[PDB]
Amino acid sequence: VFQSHIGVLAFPFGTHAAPLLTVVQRLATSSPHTLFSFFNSAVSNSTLFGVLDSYDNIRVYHVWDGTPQFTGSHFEAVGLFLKASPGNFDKVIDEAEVETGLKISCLITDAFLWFGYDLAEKRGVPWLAFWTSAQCALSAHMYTHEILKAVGSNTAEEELIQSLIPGLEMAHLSDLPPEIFFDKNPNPLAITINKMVLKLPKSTAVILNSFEEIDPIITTDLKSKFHHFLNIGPSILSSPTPPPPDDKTGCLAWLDSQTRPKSVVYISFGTVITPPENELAALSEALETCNYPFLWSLNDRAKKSLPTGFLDRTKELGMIVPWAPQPRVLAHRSVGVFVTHCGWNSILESICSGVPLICRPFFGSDHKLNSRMVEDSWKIGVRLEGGVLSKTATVEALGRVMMSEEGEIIRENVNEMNEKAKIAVEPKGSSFKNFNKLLEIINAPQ
Ligand SMILES: O=c1ccn([C@@H]2O[C@H](COP(=O)(O)OP(=O)(O)O[C@H]3O[C@H](CO)[C@@H](O)[C@H](O)[C@H]3O)[C@@H](O)[C@H]2O)c(=O)[nH]1
Repeated sequence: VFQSHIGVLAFPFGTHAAPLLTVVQRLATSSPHTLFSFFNSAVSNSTLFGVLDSYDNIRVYHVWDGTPQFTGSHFEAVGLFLKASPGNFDKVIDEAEVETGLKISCLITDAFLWFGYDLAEKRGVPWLAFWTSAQCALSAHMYTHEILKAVGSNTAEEELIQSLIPGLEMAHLSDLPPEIFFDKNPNPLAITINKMVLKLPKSTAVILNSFEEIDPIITTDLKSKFHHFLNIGPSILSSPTPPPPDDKTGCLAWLDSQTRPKSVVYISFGTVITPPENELAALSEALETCNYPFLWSLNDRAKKSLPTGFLDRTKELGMIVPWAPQPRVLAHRSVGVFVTHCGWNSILESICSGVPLICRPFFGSDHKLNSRMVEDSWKIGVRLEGGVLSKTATVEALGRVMMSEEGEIIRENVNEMNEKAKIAVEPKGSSFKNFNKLLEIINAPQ
């Protein structure tokens, strides 16, 4: 017998849908008189959907992704999806209400889906926005109007941000998400993100898979901008997953064979980016030179293009796989450092295991800002000389993290940040309390 019905609208691209589903599952676990309907593309849903994931109170729906009836590009697909919005979702929300017999009482959406505000307003329900990155990235976007008003789109560098954005004084204009400055015939995603900024102050709550204590001053600032600003993470600590009885990748058996704690260099650039094959070569040379053991998530093509005899010579030193069980890898006692593209989920996984970072961010999104925070605010890792994996830059970064006095300070900082994350999700912790507040908002008087 359900009393409340929460509609949840995902953004079906990048690493957006999974973190939102995780929050839905956490809320569903605690909300047995509340029904949750999750709306996403059929293609995304087929990647996301065992005993702990079969909820009596979660229904899954597909919405039209806007493609004709993929042959075109990821870029193309995102534009068609946004062109079909919000009518694609509106039609399916009706179906969920008819099938369940319960009108929606609340709408949670990815924060990118600005039109969640319009759908919630039309239905006379609260809109809750789930931001899929850290507070620092959200703050950068929220100051878009003030940034553009101060310096325009086309002295400002290292003066404006330190005067304007609480807690981002260490960031440069060139660290900020580039979509802030894309206002000439903006692409559909830039349009969507700038409409998000305009709507978010009319959210009933903004929800983050972060913890307040990673950036107290930014958190306090954003609490002043939003009705409710609710850091509820890290989800991976609040809500662990039982260890799978096996690991078909071989990674964990290989890490178990390592004889030195904190010795292994784990390398991943995410699900999409591959560095250019001359940068992969430079990294391969640094690994052979430094003789740290390594575990590298790299696609089989890129691997086949590494330098002649590198794979044969390093057979007994490193393991290269097309996919790693990354959270399980980072939790392994043998891992000493993570060479990352500075995606938020990767950084947060690293914090949650006390693994320091070597940062190689690529263009777009919040990766460059995250790299700045890692080196100059959080102080849980280092960036590279020239922002590339040159052999000299890579040997230098590995030395700074693995065998310097600066390295010992970085490891105390990442251990302290791990402790703050754990405290946040335990009873009386900031994230624990914020998640109870979120339950009060969604489940209403009861
Ligand atoms: O072999 C691998 C490689 C990656 N991962 C996982 O893949 C995810 C990668 O996510 P993330 O580190 O956040 O990278 P991006 O998806 O590039 O992240 C950017 O884009 C996301 C939306 O697409 C935003 O939510 C992020 O904040 C933003 O930083 C993580 O959970 C990793 O554990 C694996 O499990 N195995």
